[PDB]
Amino acid sequence: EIDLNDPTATIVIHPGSNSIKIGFPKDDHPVVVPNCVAVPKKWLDLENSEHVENVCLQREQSEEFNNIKSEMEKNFRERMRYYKRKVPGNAHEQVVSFNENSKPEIISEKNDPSPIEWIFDDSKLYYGSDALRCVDEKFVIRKPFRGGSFNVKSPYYKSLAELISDVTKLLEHALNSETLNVKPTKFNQYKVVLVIPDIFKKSHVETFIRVLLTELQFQAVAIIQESLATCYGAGISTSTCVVNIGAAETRIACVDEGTVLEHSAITLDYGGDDITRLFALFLLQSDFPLQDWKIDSKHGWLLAERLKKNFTTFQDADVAVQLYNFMNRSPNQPTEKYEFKLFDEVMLAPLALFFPQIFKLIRTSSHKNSSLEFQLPESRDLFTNELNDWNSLSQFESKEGNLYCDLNDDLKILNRILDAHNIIDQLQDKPENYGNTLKENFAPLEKAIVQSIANASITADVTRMNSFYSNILIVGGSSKIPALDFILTDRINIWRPSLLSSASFPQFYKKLTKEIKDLEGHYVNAPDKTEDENKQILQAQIKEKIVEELEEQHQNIEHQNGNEHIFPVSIIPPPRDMNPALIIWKGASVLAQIKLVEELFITNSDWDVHGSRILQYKCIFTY
Ligand SMILES: Nc1ncnc2c1ncn2[C@@H]1O[C@H](COP(=O)(O)OP(=O)(O)O)[C@@H](O)[C@H]1O
Repeated sequence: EIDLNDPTATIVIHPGSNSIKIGFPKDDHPVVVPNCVAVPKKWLDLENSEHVENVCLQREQSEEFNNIKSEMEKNFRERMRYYKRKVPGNAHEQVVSFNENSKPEIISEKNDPSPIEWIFDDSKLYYGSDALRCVDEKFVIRKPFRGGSFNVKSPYYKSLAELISDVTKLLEHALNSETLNVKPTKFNQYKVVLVIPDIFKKSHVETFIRVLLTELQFQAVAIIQESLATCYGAGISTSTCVVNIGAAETRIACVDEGTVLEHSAITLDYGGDDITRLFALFLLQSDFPLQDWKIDSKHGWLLAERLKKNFTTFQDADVAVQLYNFMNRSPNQPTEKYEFKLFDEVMLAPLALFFPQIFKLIRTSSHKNSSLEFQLPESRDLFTNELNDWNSLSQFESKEGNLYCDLNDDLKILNRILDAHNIIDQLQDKPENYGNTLKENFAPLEKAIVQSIANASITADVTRMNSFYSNILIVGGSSKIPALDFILTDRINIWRPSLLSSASFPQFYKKLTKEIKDLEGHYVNAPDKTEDENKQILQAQIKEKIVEELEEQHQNIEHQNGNEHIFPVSIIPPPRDMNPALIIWKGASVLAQIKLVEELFITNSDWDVHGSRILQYKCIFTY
């Protein structure tokens, strides 16, 4: 019952597309609960909405895709050369696929599971790991969450009601488990710290808080953004830049002195799933023993995910023509073992993180539910009536393909950088249906980080650029690819422009901003011409000059009569044998355990009196 602030009575929850992490803050680990709900096929209208898409794929692809994969193969040839080895390659034996029926002795292939005890009873819904053994000739699988936000676009819900009912039944499931054994009636004994994305939907967060308090009936809820948690999870003191690669999205933000820098936040619309898709496509393309591979099927997906989870690498020293194998488990058959060979497919796949247009090509365009999305309108200011979610400059820029990393000359980069505060201004109160609603962000990871970094400095405290370039956390379940930190460093260094490489840029940019201020400022009398309307351009052309004057000055200043100071690229993975997927929960559970949380719990009464308004007063970030 009673509402003290004590870590015993707290539950930490970090939702996401793949799985919901959940447990008490003192737990060495959280329970990781798959983000699924399996629904009997007969309980749903399945005609008009249609797309019985759980049964179809494509080995042959477009020209544009073959081009890109060709380009990807050359990139691979080159790296390989630049260190190691090449061969006769693709020439094969899987063209003659030989299958070996196993007895019911399936020893473990990886992680925590072994042979599959399936579920045929289609008279109830099933949750989590249980939904995963739900044979999909009787069940459909829907997923309440899309990475910390609510999965609005799914076709298998018809209203927020449905969506929330199984959000609450998924959590209850989670909360009822061997290791944390919590029934709904005892829920009101517990506070929750909830992790939320860096660019959250205010309507979603608010809804979620409203449910945790008012339906599930928890004591009090505190919220934190992913990036900040991932810092408490590790070391929070510095200014750091978090890259977070999960299944659906990859998320990048910089954090400095306790706040997530808004204009650094990027959400790339690709992640581990896309790799899993690309990789299976790639094997199919190298004549893989299973040729009709129903991938958007629950059963085939689970295979594509297992292989890639086993086999993808960025480790050039381990790339060889080699002998792998897998067991294709049986909805209604005998377990069948196959044996296949592999060469480059293990790297081409993850390399698509740098050629993400390929990912767009191999998946269908979003098909969101307007009858659902209607019910969850985007939060607006109760006064002005304007979209009032956090709105990132970097996200806007990257989505639109306006990356400094794609700019050649030092002037245009500097002119845009000198322009930012205007573009962020035009952003916050534009005729702003502008800056695409529907568009997905497919910027390549390396160029994205650079943006995130560049904008986080110039829009806050420029001097921290060094700190940022030498604390890039790579976190998140999909980041467990080996040698990711290696290839990534290689690439930023290829791609980060020289102007944004000079360790003395900030000090320079800090000078240029001053001498530009000394033109609007220490000339507060109408410019030298007696009569003017355009004469702000004679000081706009003097701006343009002082730009080039210092821009040049700094380049002559750059020979330095010798050695050069230049930002590092320190990408830091967690140690081998720690789970990057779980840093975030860990961080949230660190918060849950200190003096701070106390000031940050929105209690029930809090909520009833004020509504979403308290987030203005009780919140670790400026709501
Ligand atoms: N060993 C591995 N190699 C590559 N990717 C992996 C490995 N293990 C897990 N993954 C992927 O990590 C991701 C973890 O997702 P999660 O961390 O929840 O992201 P989100 O925040 O969108 O849920 C999944 O896409 C999973 O496929």
